[PDB]
Amino acid sequence: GAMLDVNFFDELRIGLATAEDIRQWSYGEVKKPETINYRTLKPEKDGLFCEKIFGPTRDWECYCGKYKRVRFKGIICERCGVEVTRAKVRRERMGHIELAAPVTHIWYFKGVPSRLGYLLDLAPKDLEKIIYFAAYVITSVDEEMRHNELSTLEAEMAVERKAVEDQRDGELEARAQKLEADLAELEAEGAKADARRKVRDGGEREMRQIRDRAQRELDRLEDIWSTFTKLAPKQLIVDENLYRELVDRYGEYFTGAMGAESIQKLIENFDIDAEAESLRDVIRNGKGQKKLRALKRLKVVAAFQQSGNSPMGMVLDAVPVIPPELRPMVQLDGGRFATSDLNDLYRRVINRNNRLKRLIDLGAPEIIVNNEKRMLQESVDALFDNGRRGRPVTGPGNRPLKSLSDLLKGKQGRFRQNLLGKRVDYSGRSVIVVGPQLKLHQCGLPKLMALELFKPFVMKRLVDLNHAQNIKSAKRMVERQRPQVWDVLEEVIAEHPVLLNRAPTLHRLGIQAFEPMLVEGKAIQLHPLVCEAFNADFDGDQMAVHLPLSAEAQAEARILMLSSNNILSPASGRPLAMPRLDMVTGLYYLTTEVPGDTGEYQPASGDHPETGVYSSPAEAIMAADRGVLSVRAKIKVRLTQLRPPVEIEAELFGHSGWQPGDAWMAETTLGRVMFNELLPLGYPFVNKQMHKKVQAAIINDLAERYPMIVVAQTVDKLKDAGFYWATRSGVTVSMADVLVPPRKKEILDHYEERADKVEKQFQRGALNHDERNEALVEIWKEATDEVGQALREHYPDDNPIITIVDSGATGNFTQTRTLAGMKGLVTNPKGEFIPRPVKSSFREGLTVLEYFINTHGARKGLADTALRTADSGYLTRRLVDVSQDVIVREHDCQTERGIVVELAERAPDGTLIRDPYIETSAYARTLGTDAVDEAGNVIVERGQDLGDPEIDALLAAGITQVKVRSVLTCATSTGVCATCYGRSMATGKLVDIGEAVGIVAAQSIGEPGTQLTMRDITGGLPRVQELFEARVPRGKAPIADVTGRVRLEDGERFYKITIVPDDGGEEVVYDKISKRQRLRVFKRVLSDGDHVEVGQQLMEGSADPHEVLRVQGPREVQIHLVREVQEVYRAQGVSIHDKHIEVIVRQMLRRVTIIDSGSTEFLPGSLIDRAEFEAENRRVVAEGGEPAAGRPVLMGITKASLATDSWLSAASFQETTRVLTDAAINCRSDKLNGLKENVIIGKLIPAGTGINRYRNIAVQPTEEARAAA
DNA sequence: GAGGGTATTCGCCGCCTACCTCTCCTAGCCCGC
DNA sequence: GCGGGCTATGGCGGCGAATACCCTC
RNA sequence: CGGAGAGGUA
Ligand SMILES: [Mg+2]
Ligand SMILES: [Zn+2]
Ligand SMILES: [Zn+2]
Repeated sequence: GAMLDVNFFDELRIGLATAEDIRQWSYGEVKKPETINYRTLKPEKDGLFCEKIFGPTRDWECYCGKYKRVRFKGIICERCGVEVTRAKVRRERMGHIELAAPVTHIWYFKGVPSRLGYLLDLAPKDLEKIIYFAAYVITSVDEEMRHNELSTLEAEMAVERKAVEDQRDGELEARAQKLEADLAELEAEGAKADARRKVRDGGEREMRQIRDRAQRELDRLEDIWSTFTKLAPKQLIVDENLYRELVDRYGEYFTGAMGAESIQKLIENFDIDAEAESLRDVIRNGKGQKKLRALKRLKVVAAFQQSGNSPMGMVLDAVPVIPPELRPMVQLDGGRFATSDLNDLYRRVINRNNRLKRLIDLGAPEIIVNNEKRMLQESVDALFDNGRRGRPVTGPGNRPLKSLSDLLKGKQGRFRQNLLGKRVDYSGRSVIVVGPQLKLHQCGLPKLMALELFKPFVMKRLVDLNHAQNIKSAKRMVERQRPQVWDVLEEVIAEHPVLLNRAPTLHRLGIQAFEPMLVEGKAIQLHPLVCEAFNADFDGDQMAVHLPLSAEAQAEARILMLSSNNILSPASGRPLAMPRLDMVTGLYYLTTEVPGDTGEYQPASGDHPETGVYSSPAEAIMAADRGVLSVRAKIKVRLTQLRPPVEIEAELFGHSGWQPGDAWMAETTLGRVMFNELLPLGYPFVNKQMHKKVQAAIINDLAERYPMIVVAQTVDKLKDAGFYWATRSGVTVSMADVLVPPRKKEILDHYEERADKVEKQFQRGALNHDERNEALVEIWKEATDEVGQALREHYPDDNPIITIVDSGATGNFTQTRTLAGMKGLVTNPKGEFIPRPVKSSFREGLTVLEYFINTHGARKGLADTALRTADSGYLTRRLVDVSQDVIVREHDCQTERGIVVELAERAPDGTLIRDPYIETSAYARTLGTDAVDEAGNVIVERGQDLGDPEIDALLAAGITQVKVRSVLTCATSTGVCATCYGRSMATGKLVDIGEAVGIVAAQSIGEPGTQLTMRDITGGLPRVQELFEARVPRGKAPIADVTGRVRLEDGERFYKITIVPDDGGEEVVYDKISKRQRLRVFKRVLSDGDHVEVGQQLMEGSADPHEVLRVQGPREVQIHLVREVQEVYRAQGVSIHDKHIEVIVRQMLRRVTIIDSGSTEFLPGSLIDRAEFEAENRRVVAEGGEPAAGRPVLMGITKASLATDSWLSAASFQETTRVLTDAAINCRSDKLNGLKENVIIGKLIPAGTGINRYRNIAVQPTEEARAAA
């Protein structure tokens, strides 16, 4: 269509190649197994590197040397025949090898299921035999002629049997004569009875051999007759001698072959329409396993029938050769060439082909020719796919060779190593250190990495400033680092953003744009507030740097990816540039009020006026800096620049506001005034100790009420204040600080008494081993709890350890107990607790045995961590693949469908208790209906963001359930609409019209995978994997299918649960329920003669998703899946808004399984898209309707991803060979429309700034401004 | 012995990302100089 | 006689398809 | 700079 390519691509088609196509591609033939000569270091002729086939090896030159200049352009050499052109042509031209005998393609023969077996209706073993010269196949038979001659041939063979039996009977008459002769021979004298019986033994044993000769020789003819008369095509006869007898006796009436040519002949004499009709008949009728087999047979046959693609492409007559420059051969140090894997396989094929050609041409016995044809078949099979059948062809050192198939498959294959990832210029890498003087939009770049990243700009500016007359001098001056290159560089790098990236890039914020400022050293200086977003630390971490060049890239960096614009987590909406650790400690210390502090406010004592009332924060600062006042002391100041609180302002100023400049009296500490002076001017006074939660709330309110620049400035000021006041807080560690509980020994002795009593009871046989272990474990768990409580009580409130823990800076009190009080129980390598337990804290010093038994759990955790980091990436990749085509396309579909959120179910006694999990179920949603309470007016109008004010008003009105718009019910044909999706968590406003929400959902779900521990019912990452894969859970618990009472029965290893419906139509029953599983408690535990709902889960465990869909429909399975995934993630304290899971689930319920084909062409049991199914049914019903029938189906993410309409997106995900071989048979065309496909073909992705409405915007100066010029 | 219904076993597919340093790629034997 | 080139029984889970064992006609 | 193996950092 477009030869090389050149853009304006419209479709990419794939299909089988016939011998004609393969011979048209080739520019020549390879018929000599010679690669390159050593003396002249030139390719040979008619080899794998010939310059007369693949192209010249030197630009505008000939192997002849006749023409070696551009003037001789386009002329084919008259001496050597090599065309004169550029050397790059060797990357394009291909050659072919003309096989002496037909060869089958291994993909369509060995790949399970065998696509030749279904096509020809032959078992895989029959193909294995016929193709590898071990059996004979009847390619043809003559029926009418042989039927006519059957009557005569019957009599002919009857006469021939007459000859056999009559010769036998005459020879037996001779045997009888010899028998009488022997009788007389031993009767002429006195012989022995054993002698007579011996002559009879010999003679009559050879007469029994006469009878057995009749038997065997005539059964030979009977077998010949039976085989010949009933023989039909596609019959395999072993014992070549039998076939030789058949052909010799009946040369005509049939034709038998052996090898790939036999299969080629069979395919040639094979009509497709008749077979398709026969299979359709067997499908419409018959039933049974025959119908199931006919379904697959018809799949393949209709695939080969619908298109103009003959099935004769499976048998090869020519073999294409890849261009040489894509399979080059290099030389090790010294000049010794090491062969590539492809070259060796090509050489083997060529050798075998030539030797077989010689053997056939010179004439030879059939055995030798057949053996050589088999050895050529094997070599050609190994070329395409080495190791599929038989032992892999191994090279030096016993390692299998890399075939042509290996180039396309695996993590090191073409796709996932070269098309989905690249090596890019204008990038570097170095270690990262903390720069506390930077700003959120700034980074520090060494003054030796910038000089290399920004080289061309520096050269341009040097030439412009007349520092270098030309480009070469500027280049060399840059390479020599003259003192002025730095002066020009500082100007060059100004206002040019830089992209920094840390691996692994779990989520979106792993790449952010900053502004470069040159620093001293060789490390990168990273602002402390982006570490959580990058998940970076300063113990040896490294990062990469990228530089966008073009104007669009710079605009994207400056607006989309700038760090100061990305403060909130896209997954949940919580801030990520919040202070942490040292900043939290400093602010927490600053905004504290310690009673009885220096300079504290004192009421009037009756002799002197009040002490501690100041007339301005300036005077308070003066007093503090004079040592008379403490920053953490309660004072009464007179504030005129801080806006008063809500209550104080309401009761003091009222009116409209405080109108900056007014004065009011505050009773607070100096530190809190200092802190509130950091917040925006209009923010009401905050008078509280700044726990991490309080700071988080302040930052979130700022984000949701103010512009983002205000938030950035506020966080920077808080950073400065915290880093200043952490140094003065006085937090250090010494063994004097690590206090020990005062009465640890008493508690340990008290519980050791109980342990001893349990041990003595065990000794007296009162309990077994497990009971003793359980009792000891409970005793020691209680002991550890008491020790921890005592330790918590003992510590003062200003201890550095307790201050750091309770400040929210980092850590938890379990570590404090381990350090000071006691470590307690430790786990065996199995996972069970050691009943000892460990009894010394790390302050005292564990003994040798305690340390050794601690090492077990110490190592098991690291091993599990490695396993989990391995497990999570696969799930993330699968999620990204399944839902990569979900993009916001419309502003509003104006539908009315919606879902209902629990939204604070009412209390029994009467009260509105808020549902704990409401932030991830109601916020950032738009109402699909109006909210009316107690016949009142609408509280919230349809189409409202439903934020904090809205939810608070709804709760105040007294309504528990509301209907909201969701992606599960969007009515857009392709993609979701903005209103159904709702608010964008990162931006805080309605999502844009080019938002790729599928990838955001995938990264949000997969990023907190390592945190989610991998801990017989699955309860972690395996549980998530089986939920998203829609597999049978494990502890599958039956679910009712019709409401009714149950006659519960009790038995060992089985429980009979019968569904007695209220209607009484029929009773379902399950008797295989093992006694190990419990009975679920619904409404009291499940009991005999108890009515149950339709979807109630009788037993305990996990329900299978495929049955709830059958019983309760799609909505119920959707809510079930969302609830299960949310439960799994909440168990580990991770918050993910339900819209991401809703996107993922929506991508899993998108098809319908077909039942009745009707006038429609859908085959029974196939998975068909719902939109296409409905469209086809509606089209058909117009004209004498015979609509097809379908049912909802649930698919896993892997199947849903491999059932794509693009054969290029599925081949880059998994199972490249199977996808390619099926697509080639179905002759699928790829309409390139998607993120992955456009990335692969190097075209703008259809999302974000690549949509038509954005990429095709027009700009011009205004008329007024144009005139003002 | 073929049919239809169960079990049973074997083969294939999958198993995170980025970066740094260091050592080695046949053996036999037959022909040629 | 030595060098160079040519040839010749420590993964594991899921899943499906190719095939053991038993009642029926 | 193509392959195989060994060790290591986040
Ligand atoms: Mg680190
Ligand atoms: Zn020439
Ligand atoms: Zn919609």
